Amino acid sequence: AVPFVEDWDLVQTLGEGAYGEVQLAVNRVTEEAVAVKIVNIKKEICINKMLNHENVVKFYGHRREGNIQYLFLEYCSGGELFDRIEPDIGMPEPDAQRFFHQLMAGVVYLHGIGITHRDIKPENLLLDERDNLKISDFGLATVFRYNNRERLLNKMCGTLPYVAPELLKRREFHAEPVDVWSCGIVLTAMLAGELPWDQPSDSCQEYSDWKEKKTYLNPWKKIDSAPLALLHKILVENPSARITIPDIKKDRWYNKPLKKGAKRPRVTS
Ligand SMILES: O=C(CN1CCN(c2ccnc(Nc3ncc(-c4cccnc4)s3)c2)CC1)N1CCOCC1
Repeated sequence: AVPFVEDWDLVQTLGEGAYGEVQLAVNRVTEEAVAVKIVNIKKEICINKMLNHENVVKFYGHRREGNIQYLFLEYCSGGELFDRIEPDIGMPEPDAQRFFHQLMAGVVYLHGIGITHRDIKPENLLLDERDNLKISDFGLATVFRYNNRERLLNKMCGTLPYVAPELLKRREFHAEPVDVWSCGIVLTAMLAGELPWDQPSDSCQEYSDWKEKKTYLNPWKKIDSAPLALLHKILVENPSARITIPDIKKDRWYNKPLKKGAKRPRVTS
């Protein structure tokens, strides 16, 4: 229709991953911003075409140019959740709760359509212009439910400090408690500004201390009793005993009023 509307200028590097790079693209005509992932890949596109939710990075389409694959994705101007976490501090509890609510909304959605992300961490949770959280990077994602039949997972996927202990100890495991666990590690990072362990193994002193309930130690001593009680339900070694998302939604801290709405303009007299 309108000339030049299909032209995008690649203006800045957003990250240089394993596959390739992510560029910020700006439309020559409209100045609309999109993230272009320049490159597992066939599955990532297939999974992305299934996604439509306010807390999931939108997929606009893809184009193949010989050996190069281009994925046009929602640009999140707020960057990574990772950058909002102050090292050894975390962030204000109300901000962490709001991001946690948004993360649960995204995960409920994905699980509802039978998709597991398998690599939830603050580097993959992006923020838009209004600080709304969006789950990104479906490179490691997979279908765990098809035709209402659950498929047990067996592939070692994810990032060690975020990974659930059953991935390291069992041949097969249910997909959903694995994503719930990584969400608990994200919550810990938001509230304490540190990861509790290198990996959830009995060989990890920090992991053993957590199972022994030594909450007078870091990162736990920095976390208020209400969010810490939720973490005691999420970070449970037995995935069958671990809290499910419907129950996280019933948690006392999850439902605690803490955060005021966005700073809206106001005047007096
Ligand atoms: O402007 C900023 C923050 N910046 C830091 C860089 N920002 C970044 C960095 C990386 N990525 C993004 N945005 C993205 N949107 C979609 C992305 C994406 C990537 C892979 C897959 N699917 C989607 S990445 C945004 C944009 C915001 N600063 C002020 C405070 O000091 C640090 C710099």
